[PDB]
Amino acid sequence: ASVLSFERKLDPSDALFFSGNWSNKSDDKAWQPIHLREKSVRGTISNRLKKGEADPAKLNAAIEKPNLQTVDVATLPFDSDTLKVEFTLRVLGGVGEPAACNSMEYRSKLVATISHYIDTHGLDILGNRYAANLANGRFLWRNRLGADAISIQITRLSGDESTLVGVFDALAHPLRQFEEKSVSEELEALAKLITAGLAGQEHVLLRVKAFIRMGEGQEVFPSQELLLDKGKSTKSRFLYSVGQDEKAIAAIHSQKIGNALRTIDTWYPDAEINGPIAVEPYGSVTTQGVAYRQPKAKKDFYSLLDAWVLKDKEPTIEDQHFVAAVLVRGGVFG
Amino acid sequence: ASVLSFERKLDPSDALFFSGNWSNKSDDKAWQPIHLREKSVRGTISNRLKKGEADPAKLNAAIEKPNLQTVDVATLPFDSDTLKVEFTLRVLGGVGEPAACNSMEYRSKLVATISHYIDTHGLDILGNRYAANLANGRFLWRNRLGADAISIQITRLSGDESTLVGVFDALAHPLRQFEEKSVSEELEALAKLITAGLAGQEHVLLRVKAFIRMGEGQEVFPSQELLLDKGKSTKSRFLYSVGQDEKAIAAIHSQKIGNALRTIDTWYPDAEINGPIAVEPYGSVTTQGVAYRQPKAKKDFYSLLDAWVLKDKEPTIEDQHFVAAVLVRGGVFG
Amino acid sequence: ASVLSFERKLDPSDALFFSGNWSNKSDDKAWQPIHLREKSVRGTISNRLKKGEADPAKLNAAIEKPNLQTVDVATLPFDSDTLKVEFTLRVLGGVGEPAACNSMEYRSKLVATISHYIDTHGLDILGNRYAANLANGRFLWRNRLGADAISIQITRLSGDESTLVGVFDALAHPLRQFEEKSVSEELEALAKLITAGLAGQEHVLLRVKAFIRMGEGQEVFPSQELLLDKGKSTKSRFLYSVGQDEKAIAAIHSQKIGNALRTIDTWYPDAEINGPIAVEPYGSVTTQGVAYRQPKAKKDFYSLLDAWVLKDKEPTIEDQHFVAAVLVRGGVFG
Repeated sequence: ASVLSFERKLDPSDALFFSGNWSNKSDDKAWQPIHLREKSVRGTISNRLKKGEADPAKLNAAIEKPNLQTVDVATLPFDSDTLKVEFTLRVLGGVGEPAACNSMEYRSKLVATISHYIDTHGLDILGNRYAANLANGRFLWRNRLGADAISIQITRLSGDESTLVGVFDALAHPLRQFEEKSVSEELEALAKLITAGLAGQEHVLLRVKAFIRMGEGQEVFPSQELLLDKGKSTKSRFLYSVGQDEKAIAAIHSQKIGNALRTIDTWYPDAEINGPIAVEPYGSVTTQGVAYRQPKAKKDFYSLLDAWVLKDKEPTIEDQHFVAAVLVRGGVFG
Repeated sequence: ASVLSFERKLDPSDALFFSGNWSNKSDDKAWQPIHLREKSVRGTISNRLKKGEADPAKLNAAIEKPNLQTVDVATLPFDSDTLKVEFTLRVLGGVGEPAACNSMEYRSKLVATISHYIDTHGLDILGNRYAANLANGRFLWRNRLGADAISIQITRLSGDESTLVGVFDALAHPLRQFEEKSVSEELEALAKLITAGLAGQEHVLLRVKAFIRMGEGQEVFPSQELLLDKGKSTKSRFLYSVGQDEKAIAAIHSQKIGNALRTIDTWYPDAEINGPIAVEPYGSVTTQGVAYRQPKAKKDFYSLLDAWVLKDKEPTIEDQHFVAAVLVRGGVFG
Repeated sequence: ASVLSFERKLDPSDALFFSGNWSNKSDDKAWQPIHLREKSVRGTISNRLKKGEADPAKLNAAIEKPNLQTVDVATLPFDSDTLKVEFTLRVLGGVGEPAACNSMEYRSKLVATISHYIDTHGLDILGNRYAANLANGRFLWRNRLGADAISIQITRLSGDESTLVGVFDALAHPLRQFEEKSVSEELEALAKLITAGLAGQEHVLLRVKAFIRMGEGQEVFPSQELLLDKGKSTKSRFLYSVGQDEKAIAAIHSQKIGNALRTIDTWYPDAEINGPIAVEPYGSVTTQGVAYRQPKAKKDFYSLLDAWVLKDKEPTIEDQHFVAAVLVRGGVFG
């Protein structure tokens, strides 16, 4: 075939953690950054035991060996009760244009297939569900669980201009389904902004500001970084941070914020049982270790695209939406 | 096989130390924070000796040697007799939902059995005993011993509002049994609140303010940090603290506070002599280097949970209380 | 084998220096803190020389190089003739309850062994001998030598109220033996008070106020703080102080006060030849670099404790008092 490779058109930045009180969301200088700290942890024997271990003497022996570790932790201060998560989002047009492609015959029918898809059903639901996942706060991941209150401030930036698009209560919007009426005037302005940017009509740059009321001293949940037994350190858990040594700030990986944004695919076989999942070529969910959209039940990105392009096996309108959502997510495809 | 994880449902913050005088409990300004200090210690040869040597000559050579060390110390001022320990606690619903699950047929039967548990024997005992361990001050660890008077103020935090749940005399509540029929209305209000949170009905954020009258200038006991012989410092003992650099405040580790709340398990084989212990999959007790709840006796959390779910072997109702209590603790199980 | 550790049950605070005149001991606001000062000191070649160094020109040269140092110094004011030393003492029960132990068999007979010892010959003598070391002012250490007078006011505090246990005359009490049979009623009061606290009967909080008349402007003696070329200080002597920065108060280390309280061991082999010593597991004494109770002879703590507990070889009554005495000193016996 061809060795294509599309570029992501959703470009979120890392989301950095900031701490303050709830009554001062509008006051931008009222939010100090959250830095990582280290603390000692006395481990516990909690994993399933091996076949050998069984015997009470060696379980017991295991419990007396110290098992102590050091972990990263990020928390709100004793006097500040509200996490603040800020990141910018860039939506780019050109979703139908490959950035690389090795078969001249394959490129031609692809762009046509997408172009007329764009032409027919304007990719509004793509923008609508992206938009929705800003308003859910789904990109907060573990920080939304247990929140007293979550208010999300979205603005558009152009030059030196900021424009309030919307202030969404993340807990007033569903995570398991997408609202299809009566939405909101403010939500809808933001789905049309993202769709315009997806399409090419506008230059779109958003500034998200999520505010979670967690309670003084409460632990916040940045991303994890994985580099175990790196020599003398031998620290148990490492969190993610941005900005060099003392200044560095706790953050969620940009791609984790992205993974949340594209969790849209309600269009796969078991979609009513498992709710929405994140658009991936093979509808893979890493936690559950299973692939919705298996290749044998031809509903993966790949089988569908050849059908829809190489053979003109037109697919259903939702699966058509899905393969657009992969091209929006993008990635080397071969 | 099934591989799966559960996230904590009881979420206490670090517990920070403050100082002041017992009269001014209600005045929140009257409490200045406790910072760590360093002090020299001329050490003693106090450990058990090896083969080389119990010879008189080399023992005495060893005592001649200076053996000076530096240690962190936290203590009350010369003019302040009471230690304040403050922390907030969040209680999350969703006990039965695993955070990650490998096999979704195992999830189905797991969420099935736990949901049945919640409906039948409502998790009232769990919130009964978590509540108790707040009301008795078990979370004060070594700071409870010898206290003149411990008064524990607990309050519900709901957006901007703060409502007082109860003021508890921690020396009036047992640490070896959990109280019966006539609990107290204040304790009972609190135990309901924790189970509503455990059960998803309410958003519960509590603020524990614990006052221990100890006497002016008396040493207090934060957590320890285990970094012994790291660097040229040659420091004998590190203590735990939270907050930037010099204004950092001495603290108990959040997970030490949660070990206290989870000391509810009176359901293991020898419990009537040993007393309650903190919930742990293999019923482990680190200070005694022994694992109650051995796998030989199939009383460990895995024997229990496997049986209950894969083979529909109902365990004794106390043992059911235990694995539900493990599930709120959380861990990585598989 | 056992990996026990006992928490200390004698808990004195740091002792802080104040200064005033001898008439006003009863006026608490008539005493003002002693802050440390720096002064310059031109050194002197006073140590023993080393082969090479003994040549005349070499030592002659050694004399002429400045040798200039800075030292901390604490003194009474020009108008204030009396040093006042205040600390608070907590006495805890639970002597025979280890805070940690590894082998379940060892805890078993240990608690029985110690329990019975308490049951039989009650630890009155331990209380008597601590008691006396408050009354002889041993804890004043170098501030005791060459004093016009020494008045030690002891009170017990409970709640908001203080009861005068006694006013002792530390120079009318011996250091080198403990007084024979006939002892003051007030000393008797205090020895019963410490034993009740060691036993568990009462909550014991004492406030010791020692007054030493030494003459206007005289140098007082706090503990020493020992750091070796920490920074570019080149300050040869540092003393201990407690408090913020420049209103920190000269002090004796708490554990120095404690070591003086447990100066009770008249029970080693050479006890008539050397008098009392502070209770250490191997009867060590830092100044003399000697280990009384060497382990060759089976009179150290640990040889004794295994014999008395493991093999039921009960030891001499006086050495049983010692073994109990280490247990209230406490500390990791690894």
